[PDB]
Amino acid sequence: NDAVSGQPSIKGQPVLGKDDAPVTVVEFGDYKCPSCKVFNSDIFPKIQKDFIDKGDVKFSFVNVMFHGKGSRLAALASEEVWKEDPDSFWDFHEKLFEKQPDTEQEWVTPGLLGDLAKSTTKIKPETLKENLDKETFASQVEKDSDLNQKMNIQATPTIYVNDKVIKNFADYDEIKETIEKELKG
Ligand SMILES: [Ca+2]
Repeated sequence: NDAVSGQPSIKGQPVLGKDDAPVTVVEFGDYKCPSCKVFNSDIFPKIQKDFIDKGDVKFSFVNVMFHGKGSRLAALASEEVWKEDPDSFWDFHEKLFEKQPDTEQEWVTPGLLGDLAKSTTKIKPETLKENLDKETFASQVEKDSDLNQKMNIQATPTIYVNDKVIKNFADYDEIKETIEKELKG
């Protein structure tokens, strides 16, 4: 009972990289996932430099709800940024992972998310914060949830390289080699 092999649809999802990048890397992640915090700092910048910058890979992120209410809030704020300020999306995304503490208990508040919006985006904190309260972008969260279930996501982050499921997100060798194999044929 693992993640299913197959190309996940990135239709309607946040993307970074050239439109015609031949390889799509998809992260199924969670803003409260400590491994996703590690992927963001340790692995993602290498994917950027080695592949995204040169147009080989486009990267996408799909929300997964494994850590309770804080995961939902963070997902909702994330969905709004992509919709309302796409060009700023990745600065907000990375700064949220960087704001994740190394402690267990809840930390995701509307106030924190609004403050990240303020510093990284065109979006007004009170606009976020109003939308979070009303759960305006719930449908985008449920869209991702449907996709997580279709792909049978068991743990975060789960990385896809085209139709290939990466066994270890923190093994950059596996990730680089799989991107390069996909790039060949
Ligand atoms: Ca999404």
